[PDB]
Amino acid sequence: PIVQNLQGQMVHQAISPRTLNAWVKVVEEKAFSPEVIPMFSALSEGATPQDLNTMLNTVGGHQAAMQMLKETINEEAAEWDRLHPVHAGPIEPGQMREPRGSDIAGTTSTLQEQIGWMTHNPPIPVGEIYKRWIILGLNKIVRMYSPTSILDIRQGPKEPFRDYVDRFYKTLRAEQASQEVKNWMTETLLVQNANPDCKTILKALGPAATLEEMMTACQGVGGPGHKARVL
Amino acid sequence: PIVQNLQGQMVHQAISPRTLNAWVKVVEEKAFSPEVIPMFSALSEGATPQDLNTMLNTVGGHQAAMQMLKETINEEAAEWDRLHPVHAGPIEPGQMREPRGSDIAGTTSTLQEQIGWMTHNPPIPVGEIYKRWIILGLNKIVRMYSPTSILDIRQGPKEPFRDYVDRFYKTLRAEQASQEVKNWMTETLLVQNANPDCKTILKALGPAATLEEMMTACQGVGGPGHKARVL
Amino acid sequence: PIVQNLQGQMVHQAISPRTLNAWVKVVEEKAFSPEVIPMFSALSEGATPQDLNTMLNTVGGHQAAMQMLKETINEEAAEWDRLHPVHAGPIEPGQMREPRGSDIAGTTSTLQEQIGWMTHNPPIPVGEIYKRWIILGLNKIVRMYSPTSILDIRQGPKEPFRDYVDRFYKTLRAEQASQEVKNWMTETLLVQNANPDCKTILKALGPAATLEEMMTACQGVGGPGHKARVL
Amino acid sequence: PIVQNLQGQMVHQAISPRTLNAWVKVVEEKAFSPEVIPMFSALSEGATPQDLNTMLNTVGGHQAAMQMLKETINEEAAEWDRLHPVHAGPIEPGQMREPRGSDIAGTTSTLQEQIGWMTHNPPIPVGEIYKRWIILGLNKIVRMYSPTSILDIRQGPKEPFRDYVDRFYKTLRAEQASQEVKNWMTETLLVQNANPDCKTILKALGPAATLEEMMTACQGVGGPGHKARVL
Amino acid sequence: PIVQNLQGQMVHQAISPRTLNAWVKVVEEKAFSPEVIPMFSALSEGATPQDLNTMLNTVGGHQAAMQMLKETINEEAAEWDRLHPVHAGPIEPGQMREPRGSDIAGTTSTLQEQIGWMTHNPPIPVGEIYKRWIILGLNKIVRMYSPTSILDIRQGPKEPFRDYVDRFYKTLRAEQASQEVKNWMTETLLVQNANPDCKTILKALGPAATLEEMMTACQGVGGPGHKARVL
Repeated sequence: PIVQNLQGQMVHQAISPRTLNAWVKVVEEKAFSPEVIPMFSALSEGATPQDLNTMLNTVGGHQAAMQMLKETINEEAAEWDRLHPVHAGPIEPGQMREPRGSDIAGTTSTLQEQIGWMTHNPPIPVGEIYKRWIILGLNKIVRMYSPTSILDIRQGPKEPFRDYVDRFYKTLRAEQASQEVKNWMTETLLVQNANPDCKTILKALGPAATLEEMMTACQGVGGPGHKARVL
Repeated sequence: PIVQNLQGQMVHQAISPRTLNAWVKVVEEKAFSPEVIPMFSALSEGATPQDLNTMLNTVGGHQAAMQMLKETINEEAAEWDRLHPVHAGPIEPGQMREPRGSDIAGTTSTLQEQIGWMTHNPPIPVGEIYKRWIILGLNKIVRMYSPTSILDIRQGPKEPFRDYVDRFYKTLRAEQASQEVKNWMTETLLVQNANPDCKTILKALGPAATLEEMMTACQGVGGPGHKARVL
Repeated sequence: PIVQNLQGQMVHQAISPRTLNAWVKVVEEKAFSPEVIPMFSALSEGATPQDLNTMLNTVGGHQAAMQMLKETINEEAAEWDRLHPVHAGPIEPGQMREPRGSDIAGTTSTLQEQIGWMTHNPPIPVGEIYKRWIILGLNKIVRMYSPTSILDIRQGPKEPFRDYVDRFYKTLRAEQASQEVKNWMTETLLVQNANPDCKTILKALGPAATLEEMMTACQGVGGPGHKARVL
Repeated sequence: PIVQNLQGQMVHQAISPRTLNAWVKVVEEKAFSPEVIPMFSALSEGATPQDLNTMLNTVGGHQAAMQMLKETINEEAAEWDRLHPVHAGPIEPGQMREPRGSDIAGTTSTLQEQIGWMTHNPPIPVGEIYKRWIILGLNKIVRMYSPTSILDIRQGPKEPFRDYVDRFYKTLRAEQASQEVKNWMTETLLVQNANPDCKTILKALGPAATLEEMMTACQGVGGPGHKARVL
Repeated sequence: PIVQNLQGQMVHQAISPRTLNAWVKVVEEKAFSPEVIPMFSALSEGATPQDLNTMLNTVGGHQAAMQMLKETINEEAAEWDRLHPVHAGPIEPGQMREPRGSDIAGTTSTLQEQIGWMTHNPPIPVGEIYKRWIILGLNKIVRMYSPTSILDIRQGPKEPFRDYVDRFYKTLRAEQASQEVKNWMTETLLVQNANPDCKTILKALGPAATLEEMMTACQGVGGPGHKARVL
């Protein structure tokens, strides 16, 4: 990575053996899940592609999911060269040569070169871009690794509505639905697979049930006894 | 985060796992509550928009109240852009722009503009501006998940007033109410309702008693004496 | 009506048979209702008082209503003169004299006067100004036939709100009420006619609140709500 | 409307009464259907903010719905100006007329101002920016509730297999859906009376298989419905 | 449309509603046999993506068949952007950006871009390429909504040799197969599926008898001549 210490210029130095040991531990414990992913961003700060390959190469678990992540990388990069032209003139004074997708995976680029792009001013953000495409590569596994579908959701026989709204959102964390499909899921599919008596309170909102309306709903008399007031 | 420097002007440093684990720890003990608003604020020191979102993202549970934080973010970001008009034309050499709704919420947050707003003079804490909205939203989570009114304080038929007062004071943390308003509560309610051995202690204290004197009030009243032990 | 030339002098052209023919499809079908007027105003795009008199001449229908309309047009002319202090004022050599009401109506004036005023620098818009007296004359003859007005409208007992909001707006189209009176209706009779859940929010937020907040109300269930849990 | 595009200098004209009659005919029969947006888009080609305001002026049905489209216009013209620069002050680089939201709704602009903007080369797309908010006002009228959701569509045994599908695709004309929701319905509700031998065929085709491929399938298996033949 | 394309005269006219209606009538009655594609070609003379986009969306009915055609043209845009080389090194640009798959189908391209591909010298063929993607969509519809297959066309034991042919040809018009395959079906398969007395008559005619005589040949089936045939 790239680091600042007590120096005058940025220091290019390798990833820590401590940070790779912490990395494999979360992967042994947790596989790939949506909690893994901001764990991932925080240890890949100021990454070169060489630091990212080192994380990918240290993993010895999940061998089949990892080959699907490299097929996803090959695809985002392949989209990267089509969407942003790679024909150019000659390289002007002051400037460095320009990344294309195999440069962003670091397959064509070398280490001194990759570092040299990200210490340039404004930086050319070769690790940042490659990090984003591997979060997408994570997202594809994390989606398959989930223990249940979003479409099979329904409320526990005595589950509070609040805790089911919560659970439904938690299963919805890595889920790549559009804003209107996410709203139809919340206002239809969630409600429709609810308790009948909470469904009937919620019925009387009409069109456009909010999150603030959902939370405040179903607070009635009867049912379960209250928790004591001196705890 | 962005972190003060011995040998220069401010510098970036990556968000540690230890900081991650310590936020998620108080969530496991006591979740969204009055307690966890200064704990998240104690850990917010030097964080950017991205580190603060990284902090929210690493959390497994607690996700419908997080949906109401996202909802709350959505409310304030529209308000700040509605409040503050856009400048026409371009910003002068070595000056920085206004913080926009999308930048304080983190969607348009990039490091070099983060570092621009921290090397300006006065420096601009774009992370405190974001933090204020997140602890603004944690207040609303507390109100949404509240059982009933703050002025419902219960007591048992032989209690010596000490936990009863603490329970009042704990109950009132949801409010911002004056310390003189609380004392007045104590005169009008807590002293009034006291069990009669403790009530006899309280009555001879004087009606214009100070908060110090009320700490030594009912100390040793009733019970199987003292089961507490010196440490 | 007038046709713009970018290579030389303006062209003024008689009223077209297809303009008059489309006029006849409207006038003898929509007759004593407000539905003539916004289309008439559309046919009157870029019109001279002569063209408009020619569209009047093309109507053979409703002679005693058309005489009633002519009386309003005469009286509207008569009143343009009384809003004007100086009749036949001094004005520099080669421009167009200021128009009186009868000149605007087109019976003391020539076409070259009437195009003459329109094409002036600044424009004197006698075409639009006549049209405005005409459309006041059309609303009155709606209103002599059908005395239905914003103040008569009351909605049925099983009818919840949304049918009445249509009812108001369709009526308001040829309305004759004066500005203070129209405000009194929106603060008085709209609030009283409103059904209860909308009615409460109308008494709180006012009619200067958005129509949406009103239109989201009344889909709920009568009374103030079943009681929340016994704490 | 502004006419003469790609024929030198652009110049103004009047809105055609048979463009208006088709627009009125579109309101009478297809207001609640997404057919309105393309029709209005094309009918309003070349049309000024005033011609767009006349389009609204002309029409008489569904006023509560339509006034909520004016709330939509009021709200968007405010929302536009907090995204953009605004021409503010008497100063030299700020004093000039530039198109802020009220100009684009044509409330403070005259028609001549709007022609000037729109007859520029490249034009300044004032009637288009306003038209996008007319389209949102309509999209919100379309997006009003419709009896029959995609779950209120399932196979029955007395028709071709194809016509039940064809209805599912009518339902999803204004209703929003994911590919996973659509794939769930060929596991759930659109395969209810599907043949034993054919369910495997349909399932073997799976998520990847096209609509072509699903609606060709089953010529060997099952009764008359599967081969597209009447009961 | 933009018309007068061939001689570079490029004049813009917005679409009539009579041509959109003309289109839904073509979809509604002329799309299950290949008369839709020449009527469409003429109707799409000078059509821009905006124009063709407007026509696809205003069909309203015919949803499954539309969906199959959408999926067809969405497959063409994937293919288009897969097809092209990624060009690198020196390129001299010239006027007008590379239109991608989505640009071609109007979805990432504005009418003002569309006016660029049309105004270019030679005009760049984006509306032309999109119109024949739609004809790929309409070919699979002729196929899908076919009543019979060419092999199962057989002479009726009460049908004329001329009627048998007339139906065998028109089937053959709408069979998808390549031009030699259809030469083979004219030359061999036609003669194959004719009833024996007619096949026996055919031998007897040989090369000797001309094509007109065949139209009058094998009579006395269905009853006397050919017209009084039993139904």
